[PDB]
Amino acid sequence: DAHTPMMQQYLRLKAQHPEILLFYRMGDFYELFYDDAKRASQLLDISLTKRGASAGEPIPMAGIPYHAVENYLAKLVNQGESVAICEQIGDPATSKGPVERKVVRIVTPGTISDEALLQERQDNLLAAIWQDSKGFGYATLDISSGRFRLSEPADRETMAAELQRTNPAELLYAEDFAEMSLIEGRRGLRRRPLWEFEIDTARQQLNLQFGTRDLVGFGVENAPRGLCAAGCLLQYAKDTQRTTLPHIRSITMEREQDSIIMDAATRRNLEITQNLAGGAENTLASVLDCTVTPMGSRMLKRWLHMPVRDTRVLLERQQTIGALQDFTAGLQPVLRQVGDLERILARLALRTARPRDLARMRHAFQQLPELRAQLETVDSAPVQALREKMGEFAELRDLLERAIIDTPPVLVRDGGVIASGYNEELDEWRALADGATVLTSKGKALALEKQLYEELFDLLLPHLEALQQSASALAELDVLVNLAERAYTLNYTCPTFIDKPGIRITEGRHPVVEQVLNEPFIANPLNLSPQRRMLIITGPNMGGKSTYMRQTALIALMAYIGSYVPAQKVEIGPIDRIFTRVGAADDRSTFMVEMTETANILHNATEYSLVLMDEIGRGTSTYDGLSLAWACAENLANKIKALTLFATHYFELTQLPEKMEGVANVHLDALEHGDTIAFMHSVQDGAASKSYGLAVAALAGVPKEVIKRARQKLRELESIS
Amino acid sequence: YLRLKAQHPEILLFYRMGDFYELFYDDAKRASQLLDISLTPMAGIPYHAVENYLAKLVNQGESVAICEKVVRIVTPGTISDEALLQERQDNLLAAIWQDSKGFGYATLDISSGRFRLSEPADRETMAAELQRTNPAELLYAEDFAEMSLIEGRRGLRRRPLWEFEIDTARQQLNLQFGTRDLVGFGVENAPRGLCAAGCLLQYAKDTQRTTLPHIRSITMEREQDSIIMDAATRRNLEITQNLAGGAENTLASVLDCTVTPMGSRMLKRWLHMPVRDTRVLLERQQTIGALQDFTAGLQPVLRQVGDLERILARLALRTARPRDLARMRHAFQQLPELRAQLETVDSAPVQALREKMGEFAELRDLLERAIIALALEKQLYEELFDLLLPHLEALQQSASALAELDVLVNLAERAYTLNYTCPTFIDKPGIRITEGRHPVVEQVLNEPFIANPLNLSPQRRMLIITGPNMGGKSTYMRQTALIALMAYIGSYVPAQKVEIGPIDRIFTRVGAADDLRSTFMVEMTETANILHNATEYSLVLMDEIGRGTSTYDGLSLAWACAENLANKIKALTLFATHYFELTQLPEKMEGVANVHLDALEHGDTIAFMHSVQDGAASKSYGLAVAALAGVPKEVIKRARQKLRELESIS
Ligand SMILES: Nc1ncnc2c1ncn2[C@@H]1O[C@H](COP(=O)(O)OP(=O)(O)O)[C@@H](O)[C@H]1O
Ligand SMILES: Nc1ncnc2c1ncn2[C@@H]1O[C@H](COP(=O)(O)OP(=O)(O)O)[C@@H](O)[C@H]1O
Repeated sequence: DAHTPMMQQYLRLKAQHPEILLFYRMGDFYELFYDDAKRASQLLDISLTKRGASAGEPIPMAGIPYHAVENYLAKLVNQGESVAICEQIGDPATSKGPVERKVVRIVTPGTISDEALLQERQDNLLAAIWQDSKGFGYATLDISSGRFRLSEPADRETMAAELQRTNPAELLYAEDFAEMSLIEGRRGLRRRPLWEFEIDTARQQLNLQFGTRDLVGFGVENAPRGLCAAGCLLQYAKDTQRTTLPHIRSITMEREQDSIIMDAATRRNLEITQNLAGGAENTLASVLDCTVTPMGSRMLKRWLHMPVRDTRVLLERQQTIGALQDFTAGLQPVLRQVGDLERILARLALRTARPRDLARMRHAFQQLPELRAQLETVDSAPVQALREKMGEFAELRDLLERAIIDTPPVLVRDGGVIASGYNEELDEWRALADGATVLTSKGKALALEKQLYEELFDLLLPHLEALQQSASALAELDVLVNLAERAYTLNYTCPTFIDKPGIRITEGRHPVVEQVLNEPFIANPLNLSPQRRMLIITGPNMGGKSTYMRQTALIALMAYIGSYVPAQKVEIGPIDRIFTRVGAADDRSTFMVEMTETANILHNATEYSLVLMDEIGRGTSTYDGLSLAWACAENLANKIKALTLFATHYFELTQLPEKMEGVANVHLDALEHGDTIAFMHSVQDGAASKSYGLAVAALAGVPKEVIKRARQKLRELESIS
Repeated sequence: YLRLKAQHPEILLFYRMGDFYELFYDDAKRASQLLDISLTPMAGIPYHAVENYLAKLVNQGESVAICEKVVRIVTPGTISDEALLQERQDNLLAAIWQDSKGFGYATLDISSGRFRLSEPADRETMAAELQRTNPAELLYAEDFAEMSLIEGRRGLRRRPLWEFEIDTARQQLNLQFGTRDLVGFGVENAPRGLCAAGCLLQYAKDTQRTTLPHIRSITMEREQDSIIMDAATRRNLEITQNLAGGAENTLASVLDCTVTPMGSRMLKRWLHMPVRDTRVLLERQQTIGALQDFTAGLQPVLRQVGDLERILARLALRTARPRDLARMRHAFQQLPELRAQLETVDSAPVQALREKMGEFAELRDLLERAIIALALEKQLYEELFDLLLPHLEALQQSASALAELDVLVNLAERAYTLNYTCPTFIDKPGIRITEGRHPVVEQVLNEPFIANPLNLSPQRRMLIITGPNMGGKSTYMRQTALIALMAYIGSYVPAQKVEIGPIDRIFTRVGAADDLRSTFMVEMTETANILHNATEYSLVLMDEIGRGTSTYDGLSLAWACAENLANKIKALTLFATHYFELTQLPEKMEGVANVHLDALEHGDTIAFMHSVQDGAASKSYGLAVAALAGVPKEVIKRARQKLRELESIS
């Protein structure tokens, strides 16, 4: 009663969502009040003012222009701040009371579909997490693509590997979640009510959204813990969008058995997309990525993060890439003009697509027939299958050309989007507007343009499933064409898959180093087999002991993304997990951090695992480090029976081949001719018994007695041993 | 212009052509690359903003001549302008000349008038001198054989051979000083150094186009009269600059709350040149103890003094500005109150320092009368330079006392705040410390620093440091060296009591070197340097020594390095060694004693005690750390089996 009718309406609207900020449309500004005005002034840096106190109560107020809202939304999403958007639904002149305002959408870091808020080559994801005594249910939704996934990771360590791989911009969780260490520090962190994670409500909700009576159609019925998170995520997405989500037409279970399980730590060391420094330079992706479209880059980045294990999918991709290699020069320019179809289709599905997006959609439709013509000559069963999957949609292109001008404006607010004569009534209203060169006829024309603009979505709504299938094939083709182009330019050769685990490489060249090094990369062959599983690496510092191992792992990863390899020939055996340990500096004390990942390597690793221990035995006491690494390799080669490329400074771990089977010493050797040392960066058998250090002692010579005394001591140490 | 450029063709020239000093041909190309000004060949920059571009070029070590006839040559060595000078870092100018007998190295601090000379015996000493001076500019002769030391230095200048003739130098140095014989400064018996001095004096004269009366003396820096720190040791102790190149977490950052930048520079010079004579140190300590009671009163008055030493040199060069004169008159106003506070103090050096500062009351009256139209003010300071010239020698003595007093007061304030106690000097070369506290970490760490005693003697010369990483294995040795260095600067020490023995050289080989000369080559180069130039009076701090890529290879080198350091060199050492095979040295070699910092393990928590004790931890914090975030119990058990095997075989 004390509040004026406009504030009474706002107070109830804020009461619906009191834990999140709200943008309330008034005139041309979204006004924030009281505590919200205070927070906005702190982050958006907008002036905090006070709304005039006609009621008498002070109302702290802040306002931002509607046309520049996206910039403020970007600032909030970086801070992980959820914001609700509310708009005037009724016409204010007709409404005697405050105009009926409703929350149109809730902008949350997870459900941002606006292109302005999305990095082009990075996928945005929304996920929720739930904990049962038995295990954890983790769900993920790519709202920007409609891609929906689910998983049930067995333990806390798996939860961390999944959380880094997904890197969710927003994470939902429950008040009862016990392990708050993993949850804390995540951006856009949300706590939720217990009732949202009920299994029965989820079973009905998922079936209703899909339209399928049984989730058995997607093989998710046997995993209830994950479904509970999915239902909350689906409800949260439905609540955040306030609309149906037809594009989210399927659920998939990401099976640990069907993919290479890379620990979060291995991912940072490989520098797959982001370096240890946090840069996007010297990455495996930049060397492997010269793709024309962002959709292809994201699919490539997803492929890198999720290497597939099934042989059939790999054999299908390689044959296609080899066939496409001849036409790659013709294919790359046409695919560039396709545009961001996957995000454009999701915006169309949400009815939030803009005319510029529609121009790219029709433009992609124009590129499809030429692609079909070039693909028809290519003789491969998958290439023809991809050609069929794209579809024609020529009638829809004709409809779009008829219903949109060739170069449309960004906003439908000012019109001039529909091509003339699509609607005889539209041209009739436009004729009155051009007659002067009438405000009611201008409004009639604009409202008709908006009504037809809604109809354009309705015309394309039935084919949305086919259009989504088309975008899946086009991005899929872009990756295959790029891998062929890179293979032709960087002389990559296809690697055969063999039944037994084991990697054999000939003339192996590390991809990132060879591209970024002016001096030639000296290539080295490597062999891993049931017998050649363990290689101890020794040699001079700055001798690239670390790079030799990185080359093998990146080659092994590339083999499982289905691409060619920077070697004359590669032979690869099935691999379940890739483990990497590199101890370089304190992050827990350095040794504690080194031990934590190593403990994980000692339990998780299995016969199909590839391990890359580096600088192990960095134990502060030489006796202490020697005891742990010597046992760690022995356990890695006695029970785990994994493949390892141990990089060890220790010269006492070079006696392993005599004591243990499967170990083989290999050393990168720097040559010394006269008084000059050279870095060969090449791999040779065994190790340099007389280290470069004695010769280095002669360079910038220490007193001759001192160098002689060392020779006496080195002879004494080896002889006593 | 072509004739003017021909006179100095090896350096850039600013040619006055309106505000824009127009540069042409190759000079225009270089200016476009560095000043980032568009190349049109010709380039130009405004006369009023010349100082900003000069600063950009000086950082790059590019000498520039200024012509209006060349009026002056602005070179990185002779930058007297305050805008081009870091307030708390010394700027120097030096030349180097090579004879078959040895090398002659000269240095001139143009910003103080302090002129020094030396004849280092070999190439390794030249590098130590070059880094200590860090000369922003270095002059050398076309015949110089060892170009490895010269190349990579900023402001590198090649010079004609005739400039390095001994006869011209003997006459030139005598003429500038006005003394018939250089025997008055004891430099006559060192001709190789004098040749460099003459070129440097001529170069300074050529660069300024004027006489240099402030340069009234030359001194021979005798290796016997100072502690000789090698270039590498200086980078590791982070005395003024950290390994990262920052000015943070430095011994200077903790020891420097000086009220005037001159005091910081004098402190930095004292740190860079520790004195060996006991009398100068006993004089300083008695003064600091007497000042400790009045430190609170002394600090505010000394802050108002200003940068007198650089102001006097600018006054001497006739390049001082009125803002500097306001600080000079202000310092003159502060002197009587200082004399009043110092008069009550009962100490022989404090009264001697009081006499050295003097009154200069007539000069203060003249300055108050002559300072509160740029041409009129410029005329005024030029007149003032002439008036203050006869007393310039006394004023230079006054700035030496004022900066010296600021250092003693700052050290007393630090002593009062951080409970520093004076260290007595002993004839025998041994360092005994009680409740020793490392200065930097106790001043940047929230949790309490745990202090530890250390003993070094003719018998306790070598200490092997072992124990956990992140256990301050490195910090303990750094604490002793910084204390030993601080004892020879004459300051109090962060401990209950310190006893110090005479030290000729401080050598350090800090570890963790992963920068490419390969890393191991750089590592042995500094070790080779120590084992050739170390003596009985040397204090050595090998750290992470024996980081040979092959553990067997590194073990032979470090084990031998220690044996040579304790059989012939007989120096004092604080070896920090990861190797647990160097813990057997006390049985094998006399003079070695094991000391270890051990993080304790009680229940499921590790505590960083940072406490020093005799012996070493056979069971490392790592076996306990293996239990935390536990590896499979069999794996940790297998390490115990191996740890028992490794120690038992030894
Ligand atoms: N095969 C190679 N051919 C040529 N240069 C190489 C090769 N491998 C490495 N390098 C170079 O040598 C350097 C070695 O650095 P790094 O791999 O960190 O050495 P280490 O692992 O021995 O410490 C690399 O930065 C790279 O420039
Ligand atoms: N007495 C002390 N008590 C607690 N922490 C300390 C103490 N002395 C130093 N530290 C802290 O512990 C750290 C140990 O790391 P670091 O000095 O790199 O180890 P190390 O000297 O073995 O290389 C120091 O950097 C400092 O932050």
